Amino acid sequence: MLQKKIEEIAAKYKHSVVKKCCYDGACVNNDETCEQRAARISLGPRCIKAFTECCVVASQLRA
Repeated sequence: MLQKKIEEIAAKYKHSVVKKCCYDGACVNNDETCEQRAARISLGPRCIKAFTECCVVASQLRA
């Protein structure tokens, strides 16, 4: 559309993994430790790490 929406769109595609793998990683789960949950991941390290970091961090902020 107009020159910001442009970037607005193309951003959507940058670091897509980190972006996502992080979100799930943060999203609450008190039935499982991060470790357990990250074991179930199938998208390899980047996602894995991503996911983890965010989880652990978030949780701790939940403290």
